Amino acid sequence: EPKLLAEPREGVPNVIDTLPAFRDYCSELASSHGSLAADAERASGFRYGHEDWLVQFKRDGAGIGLLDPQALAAAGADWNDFNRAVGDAVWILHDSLQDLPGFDELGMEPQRLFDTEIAARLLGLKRFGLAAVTEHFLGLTLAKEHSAADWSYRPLPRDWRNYAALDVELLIELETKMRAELKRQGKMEWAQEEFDYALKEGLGPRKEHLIPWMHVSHITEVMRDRQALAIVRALWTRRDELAREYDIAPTLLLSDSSIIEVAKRKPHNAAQFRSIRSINERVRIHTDSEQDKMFERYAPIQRKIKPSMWKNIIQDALALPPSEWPDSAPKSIRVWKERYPERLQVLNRVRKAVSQIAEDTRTPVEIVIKPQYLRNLCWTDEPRKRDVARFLSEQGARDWQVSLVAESVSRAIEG
Ligand code: NA
Ligand code: NA
Repeated sequence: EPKLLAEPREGVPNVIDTLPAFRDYCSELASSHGSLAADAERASGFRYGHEDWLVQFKRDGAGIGLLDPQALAAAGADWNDFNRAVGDAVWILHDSLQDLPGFDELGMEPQRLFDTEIAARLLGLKRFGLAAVTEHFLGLTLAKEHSAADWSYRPLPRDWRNYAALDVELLIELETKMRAELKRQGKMEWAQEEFDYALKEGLGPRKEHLIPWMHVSHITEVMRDRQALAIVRALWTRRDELAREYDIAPTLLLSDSSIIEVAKRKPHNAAQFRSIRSINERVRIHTDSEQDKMFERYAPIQRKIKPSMWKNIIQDALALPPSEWPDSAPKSIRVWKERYPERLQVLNRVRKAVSQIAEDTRTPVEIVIKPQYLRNLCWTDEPRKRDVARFLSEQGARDWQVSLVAESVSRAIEG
């Protein structure tokens, strides 16, 4: 019988956006005990990247702090005061890989971690979002209503502040119940190793894929044509510069459809450019929601970038010498099956061995060990010459994963 928690017990907090209010909250954090419940909000889909537009904390006695990073930077707040106030306290985060890069970028230094998402997965929780996890362990429902908000909106509305507060409101109580359960399932040291690793990986700049410009939707329709790819490259790059400069989501400045369209058509002049309508008109987000007015706020920034700016870029791309145009295991089992059936036979023996361990320990198979590490291991015509335990370790698997898995995997490979 879950109960809806509509507001925090202490009420909806005011935003901390002045230097005195920051120094006050830091003092209260210094005066408090136990773990630090943490979270962050970002204006994804609206602003450029993954800059935090809100930062949320709770500590027993200090209560909930909703901290405005941009206002506090302008007020000249020192985030090192925060670190000194908190010390080596445990940070509780749900999916810590999301918020640790942003915390690191503000200059915060979490020294210990409890990841409630990581813990839920190890425990075998099949739906592991915050709301599903707190209902499972605390019998309390959070109505997650303002998840896709533009967190750059000032002043922050009371409902949004309430959402942001509710996201740190139950994390210390979550940790307590989930530690007790991990210990009883005998997974507490597995948990700890996964926290250690997440803090190592997350606290630092976030992962960007190998070649960013290649991630334009429908790019495959243009991959045979290297001059089109030079156009896609050039357009993506300039769009990325201007999106960062003007602090706006890149696809609000120029759609992927427009990029692919002009890469196909290759307009050589101004009249040829004007015939392509999409690149001459402002991007319009239509979702038939209250969100439409929220995107429409960015129209004056969108209008600041003119069609002519893309026209110049297409010219540059088309003036490139042809010799300057651009061109571990496959994740797709189809590729394995079609091209390397003998390697796949070995992999399938490995996969069923890892699945068996998943069952016997009641841990999701992808959590037991990262599926890609097993694929990389079997991506060879000499699988019996693998030092399984060492290879898996060098891949980035944790000691507990190697100790649980490697011998049985070695046996499966041998047959
Ligand atoms: Na988050
Ligand atoms: Na959140």
